[PDB]
Order: sequence, then C-alpha cells, then structure tokens
Amino acid sequence: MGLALKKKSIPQPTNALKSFNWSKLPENKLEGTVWTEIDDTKVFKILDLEDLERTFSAYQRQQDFFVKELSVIDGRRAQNCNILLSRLKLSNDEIKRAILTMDEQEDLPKDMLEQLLKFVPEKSDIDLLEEHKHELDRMAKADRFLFEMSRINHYQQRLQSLYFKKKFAERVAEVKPKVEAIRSGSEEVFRSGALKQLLEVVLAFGNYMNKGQRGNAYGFKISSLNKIADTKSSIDKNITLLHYLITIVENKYPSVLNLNEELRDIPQAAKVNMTELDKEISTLRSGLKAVETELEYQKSQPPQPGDKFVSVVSQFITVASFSFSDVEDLLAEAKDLFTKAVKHFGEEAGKIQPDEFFGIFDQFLQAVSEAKQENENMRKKKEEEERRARMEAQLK
Amino acid sequence: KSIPQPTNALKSFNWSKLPENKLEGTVWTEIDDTKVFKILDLEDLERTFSAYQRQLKVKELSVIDGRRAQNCNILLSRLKLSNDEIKRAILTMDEQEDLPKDMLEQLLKFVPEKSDIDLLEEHKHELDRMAKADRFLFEMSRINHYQQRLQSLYFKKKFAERVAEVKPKVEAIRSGSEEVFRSGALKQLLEVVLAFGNYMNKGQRGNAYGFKISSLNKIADTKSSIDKNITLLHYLITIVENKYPSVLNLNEELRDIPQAAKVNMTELDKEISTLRSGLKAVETELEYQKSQPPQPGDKFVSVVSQFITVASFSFSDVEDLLAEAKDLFTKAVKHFGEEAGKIQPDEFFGIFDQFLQAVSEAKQENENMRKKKEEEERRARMEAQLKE
Repeated sequence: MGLALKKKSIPQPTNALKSFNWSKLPENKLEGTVWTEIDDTKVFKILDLEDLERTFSAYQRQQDFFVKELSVIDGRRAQNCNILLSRLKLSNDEIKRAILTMDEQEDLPKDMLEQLLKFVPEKSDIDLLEEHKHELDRMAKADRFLFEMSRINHYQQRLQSLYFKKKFAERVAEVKPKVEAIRSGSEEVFRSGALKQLLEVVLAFGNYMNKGQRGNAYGFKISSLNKIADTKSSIDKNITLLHYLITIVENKYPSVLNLNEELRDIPQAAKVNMTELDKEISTLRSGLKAVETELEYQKSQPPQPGDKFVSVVSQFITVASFSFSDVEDLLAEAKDLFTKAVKHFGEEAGKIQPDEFFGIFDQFLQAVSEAKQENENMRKKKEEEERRARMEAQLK
Repeated sequence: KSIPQPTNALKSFNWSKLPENKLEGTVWTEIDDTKVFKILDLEDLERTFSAYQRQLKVKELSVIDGRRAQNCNILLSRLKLSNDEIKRAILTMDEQEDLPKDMLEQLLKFVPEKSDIDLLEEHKHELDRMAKADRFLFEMSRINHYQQRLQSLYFKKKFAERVAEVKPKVEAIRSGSEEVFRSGALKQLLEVVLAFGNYMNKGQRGNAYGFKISSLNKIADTKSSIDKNITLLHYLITIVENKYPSVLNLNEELRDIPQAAKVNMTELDKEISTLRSGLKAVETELEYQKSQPPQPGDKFVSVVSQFITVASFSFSDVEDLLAEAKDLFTKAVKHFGEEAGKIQPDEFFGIFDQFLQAVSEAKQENENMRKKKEEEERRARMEAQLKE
C-alpha cells in the first residue's frame, strides 16, 4: 500500500522456473535503506529473459535418486529432504496417516520426528507449490513431500505436539531427580550435626591459630573448608591441618564420624546446574502450553476420519498437565529450600548455584575422605615401625 | 569472648572471615568455639603447628599457608631478583627493565593482603631467617601502595600493545561500514539479484522491493535445470559481467570486509574498558602519590605524570575513533535492513565475506568449464574426423 511502492511493469515467465529462496524485506522496513535506490525494473530492460527461462526450468530430466520432472524447491533444502526421506522409509500417505493418528502404529521414532520438524513446508513453499496441484504427478520427491504435508491441517503443530508427547516421560524423568537432589541436598546440609560440630572445632582452630587481628572470628565462608589442608604441620610437611582436625575430631567428637551419611545426597546435587535445569523446565512448560493451545484449536474443528488428535491429545494433556503441575510444585519447594540453606551458611542471596554451593562441600567431603585414609596409612606405618623398635631393642 | 591465645607463634590457617553483621540467622548463631577450647589439648596443637620449623641448626619462621608459600617460591624462582632488587624496580617503575611483563602479571597475583601484613608484623624483629615466601610478602608489604605501584607498572608496560591491537579493529569497522555503504558494485549486484528473484519464484513469493542481505548466501542453492553444477550464482556472475562490468570492481570496493568480519564488537568493548578503567586507576594512584612527601628512588610521580599525559592522549584518540566507527556501523546496518542493534560486525560483515568467497570460487569454477567447453568445441574435431 502507498504511492511510494508504485512498482509496475512485471514481466513474468511464460513457463515455470526454479525458485530462488530469499527472505523478502517488508515494504515498511524498506525506508531509508539501499532498496530506496534500487529498481529491478532497470534490469529487465537488459536481461535476456528467454535465456534465463531455459537455463532454470522448473521441469528437468529425471534427477536420479540420492519424461520430465518438476522441481521448484532449491537444491539445498531439496537434498536434505531426500536424505531425510531415505532414512525415514515411509510413503507420504503413511506419514500423513501417522501424524493424523499421533502415530498409533509407532512408525515415527523420536529421532525422525525431530528431523521432520526441521523440514516443514513454510508459507513460501505452499504458495510456490500451489501453481502445480494439477501435476503433483511426477513432481520431484522432495517437492511432492512438502506439498503433501502442507495439505495437512496445522501440520506444524500436529508434529510438534506428537514429538513433545513422545518426549515427555524422559524429560520429566530427567528433571525430578535433579530437583530432588537439590531438595535433599539443601536439607541435609541444613541439619547435619556432624557438619555443624565440624565447623565449631575448625573455628576454634582458626581462632587459636592465626591470632592477632586475624582471629576473633564468629564464622567463615564455607569455602574456607577447602583451605584447611593448605596449612601444613611443622613436624611433618605431609600431615596437613585437615589430617589433624580429623584425628582430634574423631577422638573428642565421635558423632562427626556420621558426616558422609548425613550428607549422602551432596555428591548427586553438586552436579545439578540450576540454569540448565530451569531450561528443561521451560521447555516442558512452554511445550505444554503449545499442546493445549493446539488441542483447543483442534477441538473447534469438525471431526474427520483418521484425525485422532483431540482424542489422543486430550488424554495426554490430562495425564501430562497433572504430572507437570507436580514437577513445578517440587521445583519451587527445592529452590525455596536452597536459598534457605544458602543464607544458612553465609553465602550471598542469589549469587551461588547448587553445583558450586554443594560443590564446596562435595570437594571437602573428598578432601576429608582421602586424608582420613592417609591417616590410617600413617597409623599403620607407625605401628609396624614400633613393633620393630620393641623387638629390635628386645633382641639386642 | 574468652580468648585463650597461644604462648608461641603458630602456622596461620587462611580462612575467609565472615563479618559479624552478615552472621545473623546462620549456623554460626548456634556455634560457639568456646565449647571447644574446654577440651582442646592446646599444648599439643602448638607443638604440631609451630611458626618455627626446621628446613642440627636454627629453625625457620613460616606463617603463610603451604599453598600460597609454594606458589610464591615458584614465582620467585623464575623471577631471580633479591627482594631489594624488586623493591627498587617497582620504586623506579622498572628503570633497569628487570621486570618483564609476564612476571609483572604473576607478581600481581601474589600481593601481600592485609591479613598477611598483620600476621607477619608480629615478627618484624626476626625477618632474619624467616622463610623465603614469608620474607617476600613482608618485604613488599613495607612498600607504600605496592599493589597500585605494581598495577600501574603493568598497565604502563602493557599500553602500546593494547592500544595497538585495538585501533585496527575499530578502523576495520570504520572502513568496513563505509565500504559497504558506498559500493556501487554491491548496489548494482543487489539490483540484478532482485530482478532474478522477481522473475524466478513468481506468484505471491515475488513483487519484492528488497531482501535480507543473508539471501546472498542462498543464491547458489538454486540449481540449474541444464546442469546441477551450474548454480544460480554462477549464472548471476556470468551475465552480470557482460551487462554490468562495473560490478567487476566488487572485491576492490569491499577490500576491508574480510578484515572486519573478524572483529567481535563484544570483546572489542572489553579491551576498550580495561584501557579506560586501568587508566582511571593509574591517574588515581598518581594523584595520591603526588600528595605524598618526595623520596630518594621513588620515581613514580615523575615517570607516571609523564606517562599519563602521553597515554591519556593516545587514548582520548581511541575513544573518538571508536565512537565514529560504532556510529557508521549502526548506519551501515540500517542501510541494509538489519534490525537496530541486533547484529554485530563479525556477523554483519560475515555475511558479505561469505558472499565474496562464494563469488570468487564460482567465478573460478566458471572459467574452468569456460575452458573445458572450449577444448571440446575444438577437440571433438581431432576425433570426429580422424574416424573417417
């Protein structure tokens, strides 16, 4: 609309040609751009149109597998589509039937649907392929497919829903343990006595130790935990403060022994990445909304033979919508308990994620584990060294 | 608050204390180290973690934690300078060029933090036989504004490099932006492409007045009918040359494009900031050091007053060219229909660079068949008659 775009002389091809496949610029977005100085009209007064037409005919010789043939779609898309079709091994008819039955015969695997979703007939294609409904007869395999599917109502959404349906158990399954691992982790850390008593003794150490103005501390960043081994003994450069804390704590604070047990879910919580997790959550949320929307639309259409969408989907959403309402419940719970634990140990508001937060304790729990072992080794090497001393003396 | 304090010095721990305020409603509310001291064999602990350590003969004094101490040893090993030498170097902004910029960078990672000075002061009497690492930190700590004097030195030694690898990137954008905007070879190439499309994919898929530049890299996707090897790009080239020769001058008027499709405006902006802030800090330390009584060997104000004038000049410039380059970019971006600030140079000019390739390699393939067909129009002769 508007006098500006007063284009005019459109010399168009007497016969069908192959298509270009550009991305047109809307009339509106055209102001103050190069296109204000470009007029394709000027070119036509010089172009050898007849040449062009025979050079890029829509009809061509039997472009053999991966007597004229009609091919409009560009070679790029055309090829990837044929590669897809070949792995798929289903006639257009079978495919159509499958997406209209939400694949009751289970002919469309998850990996394929994902692929199908990559080559859906866009607005442009339908328009370009319309001028040939009369001869879909011998119409390039690729070209034929895009049309056949484009003739299915809401094919895009029909697919996306079928894919989402197929990939819902998995997605929900892989999210529950993650959210639980944070729930469980947040709690354990919050109520472990072994951990609490551990910190108490460490604080004493640090206060008696680095005296001066470096002490008189009432608490320290949990990370400090992983710097305890940094302090080396003066008797033996291998006996680290952590080794010490461990030996004395075991002999004056036996309850601490149950540290790993009251922190059993720490490791499988140090791996959970809140960011990533939030994604998987949205994928499921938005995905659901899409399905519901498509279900509603579908419900407002007259029934049909073989179109078991509404049937199948209404059943899905029921089950799905419930199970997810659940995931989202536990999630908020878990996230709630996390920030609680976070603040509980001095860490700033929402500035640390579980993989790191729990990372901190997970690393310490290792450090502790291997030092506790290094400690036994020295306890044995010291005992054998003492049975020698005894007998070596006894003998002489 | 009952503070049982050690009779003798011990190794430090090196935790990260938590301020009293940020302690409410935390586990610390239920923890009292007092309860611990009532059962702790303090005598034992002291002996096990004495500041004085062997390493028969006098012992050594080491407070700094084993990890930090090692790191320092390592550094000092590669550095090979007496504490007196370094002291002197950073006091004279490295007059004798004894501090390479890669050491300066390492030195900056191990600067005496306050916790250290405080914990080391208790030993100023006996820095004599005081573990290497420990001696270093104390020694350096005794230099006024060490960390800043250091940081300034680094920044200074690393200013030409930085501004050097910055200027070209901005000019590459400045130039890139203008070249694209002015190329008549590009303007005319675009026009023809337009007509091709309008003629080609007819219907409602045409009557276009423009297209996304990116479309350029999709021309070759339209395959010929005669031969699946002759792509629409090849053809576009063939006929463009013989009806619009000015277009031959494309690579010529887009000379700066490949050397601009590389610039990442993001990263660029960081380099620019590290320069601005770092400069800010040197200026600040200057003013401070200027309000301090002079001293023999303290050539900071001297060396830096000089630097900043020179530097603040070389930069004020950078600042200006950048703004100019950013400006012309946004303009160029708008000129080709791209969305406001949703496209960066690496990608914007990427589009064109990709095109220029595809074009240069098609024009080539173009000549190959242009000769293989000439040979066959002459070589079907040496065989379509020698069979008579």
